[PDB]
Amino acid sequence: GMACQFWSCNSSCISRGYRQGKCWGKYCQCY
Repeated sequence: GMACQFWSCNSSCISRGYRQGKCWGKYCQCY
C-alpha cells in the first residue's frame, strides 16, 4: 500500500519545488 497518499505527497512537494515526496513512518518529507 502506502503510508502517505501518492496523489497528495508528490503533487504537494513538486508544487513547493522538490524532486519527490515520500513517507518515513512520521510525515510526508519533501526532498
